[PDB]
Amino acid sequence: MYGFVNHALELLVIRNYGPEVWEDIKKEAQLDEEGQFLVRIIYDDSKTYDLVAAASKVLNLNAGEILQMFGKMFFVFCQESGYDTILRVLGSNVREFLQNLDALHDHLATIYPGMRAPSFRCTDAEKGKGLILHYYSEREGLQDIVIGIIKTVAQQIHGTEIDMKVIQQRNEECDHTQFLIEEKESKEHHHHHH
Ligand SMILES: O=C(O)CCCCN(CCc1ccccc1OCc1ccc(CCc2ccccc2)cc1)Cc1ccc(C(=O)O)cc1
Repeated sequence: MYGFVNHALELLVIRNYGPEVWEDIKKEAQLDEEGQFLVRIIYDDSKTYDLVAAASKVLNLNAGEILQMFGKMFFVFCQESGYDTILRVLGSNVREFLQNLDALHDHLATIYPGMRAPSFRCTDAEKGKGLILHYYSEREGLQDIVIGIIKTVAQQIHGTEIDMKVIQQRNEECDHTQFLIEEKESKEHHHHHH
């Protein structure tokens, strides 16, 4: 886990709960000696999962909850910072966001060096209302992060209600985690009333 999102995780606890609560969890995650949280440090993914596991005790909010509220915070925080860059990159909307993921992979890497491995595909399961996001990554439980970001930019920006559910989990049986995105444009396009 690169220090950017790792520091954003720290940020989540400090802001929404409190700095006092943060240091309590920091004790439990056995990360009392590690408070750098810088982008080039690259914290072990294990330390991130164990961190949220500790937060699941103190906050009582389970990993899935923390990861989703992380995505929510991440979006609103960036826009709150007043960075107009979020309005330019990723088209500032769900559709562009999804397909521009690999775009920031290269574009933002030129500014912040560091190996970023993107392996993902988006093919609908013969329905349209079911984009199968083929997510190839070892952090299978980091799925809720995607959920918390994508749904937020969808209905809040584009006004389109979409839901992403994990239909396949990376394990020994399957090297890939698959998501299904059910987009409801019938909420907007099917308003033939006046
Ligand atoms: O496998 C995985 O995790 C994902 C594999 C696909 C690439 N993955 C997309 C995540 C993503 C998925 C869906 C939607 C939006 C997403 O982007 C959210 C996002 C993530 C990170 C930053 C800070 C960037 C930064 C990094 C350093 C300095 C400055 C800026 C910004 C925004 C990016 C990524 C790559 C490697 C690592 C790692 O290795 O930890 C972690 C994440």
